[PDB]
Amino acid sequence: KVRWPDFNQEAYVGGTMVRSGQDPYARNKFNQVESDKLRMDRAIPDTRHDQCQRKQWRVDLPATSVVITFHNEARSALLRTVVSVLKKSPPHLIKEIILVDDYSNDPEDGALLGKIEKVRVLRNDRREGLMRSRVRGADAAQAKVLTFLDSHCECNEHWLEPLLERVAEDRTRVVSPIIDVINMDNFQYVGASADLKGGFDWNLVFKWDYMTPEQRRSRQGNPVAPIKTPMIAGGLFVMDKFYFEELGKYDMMMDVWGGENLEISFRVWQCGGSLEIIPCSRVGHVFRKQHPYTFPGGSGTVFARNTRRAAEVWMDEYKNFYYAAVPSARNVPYGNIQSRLELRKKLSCKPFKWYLENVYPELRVPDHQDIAFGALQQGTNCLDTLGHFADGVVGVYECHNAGGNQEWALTKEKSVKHMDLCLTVVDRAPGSLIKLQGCREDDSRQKWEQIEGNSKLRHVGSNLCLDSRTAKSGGLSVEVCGPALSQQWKFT
Amino acid sequence: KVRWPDFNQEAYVGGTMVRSGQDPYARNKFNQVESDKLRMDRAIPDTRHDQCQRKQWRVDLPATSVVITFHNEARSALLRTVVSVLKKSPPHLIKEIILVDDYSNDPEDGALLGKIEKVRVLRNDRREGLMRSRVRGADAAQAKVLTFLDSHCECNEHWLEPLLERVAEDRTRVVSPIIDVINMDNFQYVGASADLKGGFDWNLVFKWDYMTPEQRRSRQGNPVAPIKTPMIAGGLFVMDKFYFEELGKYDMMMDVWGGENLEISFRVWQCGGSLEIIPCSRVGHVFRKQHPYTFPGGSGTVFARNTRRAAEVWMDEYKNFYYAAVPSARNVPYGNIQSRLELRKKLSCKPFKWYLENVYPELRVPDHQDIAFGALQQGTNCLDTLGHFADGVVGVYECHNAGGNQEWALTKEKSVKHMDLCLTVVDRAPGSLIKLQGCREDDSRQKWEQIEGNSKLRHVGSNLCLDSRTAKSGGLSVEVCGPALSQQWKFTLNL
Ligand SMILES: O=c1ccn([C@@H]2O[C@H](COP(=O)(O)OP(=O)(O)O)[C@@H](O)[C@H]2O)c(=O)[nH]1
Ligand SMILES: O=c1ccn([C@@H]2O[C@H](COP(=O)(O)OP(=O)(O)O)[C@@H](O)[C@H]2O)c(=O)[nH]1
Ligand SMILES: [Mn+2]
Ligand SMILES: [Mn+2]
Repeated sequence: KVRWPDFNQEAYVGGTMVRSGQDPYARNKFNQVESDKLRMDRAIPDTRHDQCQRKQWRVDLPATSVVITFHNEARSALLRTVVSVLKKSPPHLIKEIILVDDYSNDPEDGALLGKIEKVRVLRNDRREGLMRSRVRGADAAQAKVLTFLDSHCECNEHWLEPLLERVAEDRTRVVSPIIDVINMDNFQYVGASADLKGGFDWNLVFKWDYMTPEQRRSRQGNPVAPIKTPMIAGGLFVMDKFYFEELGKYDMMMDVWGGENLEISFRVWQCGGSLEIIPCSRVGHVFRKQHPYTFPGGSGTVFARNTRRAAEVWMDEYKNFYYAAVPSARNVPYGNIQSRLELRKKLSCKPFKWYLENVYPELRVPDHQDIAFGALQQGTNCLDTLGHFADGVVGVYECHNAGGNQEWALTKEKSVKHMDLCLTVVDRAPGSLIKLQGCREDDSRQKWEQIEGNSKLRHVGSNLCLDSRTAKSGGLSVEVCGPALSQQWKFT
Repeated sequence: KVRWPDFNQEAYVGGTMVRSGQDPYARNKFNQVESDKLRMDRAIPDTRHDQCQRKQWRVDLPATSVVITFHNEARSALLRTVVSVLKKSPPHLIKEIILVDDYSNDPEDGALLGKIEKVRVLRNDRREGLMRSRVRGADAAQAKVLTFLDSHCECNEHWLEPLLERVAEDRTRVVSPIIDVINMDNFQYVGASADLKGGFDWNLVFKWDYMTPEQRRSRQGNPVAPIKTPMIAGGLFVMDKFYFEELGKYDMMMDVWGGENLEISFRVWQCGGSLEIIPCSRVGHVFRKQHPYTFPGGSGTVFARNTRRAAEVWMDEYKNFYYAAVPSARNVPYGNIQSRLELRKKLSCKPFKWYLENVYPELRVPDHQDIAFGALQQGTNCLDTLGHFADGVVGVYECHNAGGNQEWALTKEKSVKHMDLCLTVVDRAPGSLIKLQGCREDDSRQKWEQIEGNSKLRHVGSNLCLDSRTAKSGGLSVEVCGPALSQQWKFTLNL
């Protein structure tokens, strides 16, 4: 067994290098030439808040077993992940690093790293995916605490202690670092924002939200305190090993990638635990836009199956909002979920409604009877209040997909509302400007209907259509319904 | 004295009507022909939330003295204001209606209304303005509670009781209705949004803000509860008369119009009271875009003087952010403020910092050492994160004056930050996209400086300037500094 600095990087990485004139992105969907130029222990900036840097860390903490699964990872990235763990962590807190080789083309990618101090490799005999691979690693772990990392990460200074501190104090906390960005094109290590929480839209796709201004102000007195998060990214976290086992590990029927982060996040929160982001812990990750590896049956379908298994188990009736956003998903078969359902019963988990009220209250929930919702689009332009209030005109600006003044709904009452203001036909003469006024269910002047395959908006009981021809010279108007481009509007 | 329905509207309004062929907007800056067509007690829609419509209050409420000041008001609007008070209020709660005629051209506009039940008229011998006029009315008032209304309002159903209920329960509350819109062109009465609070930007100009999503959720269990507001619009409110006197009435040196709403709002909050909007109370107001009346020295100057008197007394150091937004104001003389300053001392009022933390925390406040702040504007476009986070490109969208992704600062450390992300020069080759990255004081790639009279942004120690030419085809870039329009950028506040 070899100490990490004595490992021959050139011998390991050389041989698998990008051949003169070939595509440097095809193998990994990140730039392998830039990854391969880097030293295995390359220096990275210290992206931690200044208060983290002066803190002296407890080291009388339980040791962890680090589990890293991989399938056809670039050698340089995989080695660098392993050495960042070894170099940046107090040695007595790294029990072992378990590499789960998930049926990589070349078994040597993993096996050669087995010579490094503390590294143990487990090879899957066939492709199993990240969920089953992680469980295999977790089942082999000897330590009290599990750390999961992707195979293209770089740990920053004193990344580990702040995470272990949390779980040592309360075993029901599942904790994450701030995930810095390793640029997929140039491999620069870039400090992320510390002001984010994880979350998702009803399509169940992970996204980062900024904290609210009031959340940020409430932290001004300790800006590096833990941040409770509705959802973790899912690749990088630390969890008490027995807690992981007792909560049901992962759903063993999820395949290759996607959705397991949903499932564990809902499960942890609903069943009595918590999820945190720990600002003093910084780890870089190579974010990419595309997957480099195979999906048995296409990635659209596998993601949908995994996501459905999460939704059917955890979301109660709120699953229907997922299906409302992704109707294609109702047709993807998902398999037996009985063991998961009984796991939920066994654990006395709270309902999804509780999750929404107590964990993720800032997730906007549709009125069950809303007809349409979101932005109202015409070309690249979007219906916009222009910051106006009651008795104000309405207009368009370029769609920014950020809500605010471009948030609308078509209601059960047939009104096109923003907040409690409704598009109002003040005057039926063609060319008359429409106005924002307080919504009233009885006001016929506020009734609208979609027509011509949800491509236009007609004022109910008239032949007037919403029209943008005067938008930059007074505001939106009502015009006689006709073939013009200025009367095309679609909710999205 | 005559009951309001026996008052001859046609005789009062007729004679001052818009003369055959003349401009119907010149006299009032609203459409006088449309105002004059209306009955004095015309029906208006009930714009109250449904819960208001079935609601009881206490019922032993203190009566109010209604004060309405006016200068050259349209007779039809003035009459209609008075009759809406008389018709829509329980008679035992209207002690009197005091009309303060602030030196109108024709003294008969007011005097003729003196024949109406409960109406008392006080004429100023010279022009005094709304602040001094209100105080005169308040000083004449006999009731426990004051109600101030403009001379072109229309009270809606059960407008008064919900307001009096609040001040009867706690005399330190100064309370307002939701102010519905009476359209200045057609005089239609339009229901306003109930989801607003008053506020202001650093230019100290009143504006309406939507409540936050978390404020709205916390009200889901009683959607017509009082709404605490950092600032009132200022025309329409109710206040315990003794509380009004004890807090210092209004600043008697403010002239004609503007700024008194700032001053009373800061004073009430800082000195122990509160400000509320009461959704069950609805009153329409003729909003207009221009003033119909004279300002001794121009309206820009009078507004600035009044505003400065508010700022110098109440805002402590935060006045400098007002001056940073309106540098022209540092040159407007404001007069002696000593009585106001001692009033502040006498009352043990809290500092403006307290106001910002506890009353108006959603007003974005620059760091004391920030160089510049706000939006970064180029024409009608604004620097925008595009919802991106670290390692993301940056761009522009049309300025929406709503903060969010168009909020920036130029810091003590020379960085252009949004949240804890900073514009970062990743690559110095001209045309290279800039990126958002976590702010670090040591990173020379994040240093920027204003040049050419605060009209551009140059990357420090280079001849590269922030540039928008690739904004819709990749993002903002760094380009060699030159005379192009795509390199013009101005912060809305410069210290
Ligand atoms: O079939 C698979 C697919 C992915 N992975 C690994 O699981 C982790 C997460 O995958 P990826 O980084 O592709 O996901 P992302 O972080 O991009 O969402 C990485 O270490 C992959 O090499 C794996 O072991 N088997
Ligand atoms: O010098 C003045 C200016 C205004 N007013 C009256 O004060 C009220 C407030 O003025 P205005 O409605 O112009 O303010 P706005 O609501 O337009 O801000 C009105 O009843 C005016 O006629 C007055 O008595 N003296
Ligand atoms: Mn990854
Ligand atoms: Mn007014």
